[PDB]
Amino acid sequence: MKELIYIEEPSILFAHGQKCTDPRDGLALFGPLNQIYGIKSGVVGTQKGLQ
Amino acid sequence: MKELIYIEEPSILFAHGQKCTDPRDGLALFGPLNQIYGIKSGVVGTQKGLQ
Repeated sequence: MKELIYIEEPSILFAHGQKCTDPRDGLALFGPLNQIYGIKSGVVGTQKGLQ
Repeated sequence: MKELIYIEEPSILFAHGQKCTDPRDGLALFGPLNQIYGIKSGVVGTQKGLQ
């Protein structure tokens, strides 16, 4: 009669040195660890794809 | 005896469509045409270069 072994969910870090588990929830609450200044995007394709 | 003509200093465009003759003054009054989001600076050098 073997017994299964459970391991607790790992803790990942987030902004301001705080730890959460869900990435979406931690991002929506705290956000990324490193904050970029902002990036400009580029698109190649048809006018319909652009709009 | 012959005359010599003068050309006025041209005006370079700036923010909001305004223009000025001096680039530094036009920047200080209006600013650049395209406002970037900022850039991450990269430095290669000594720690004395760092400070």
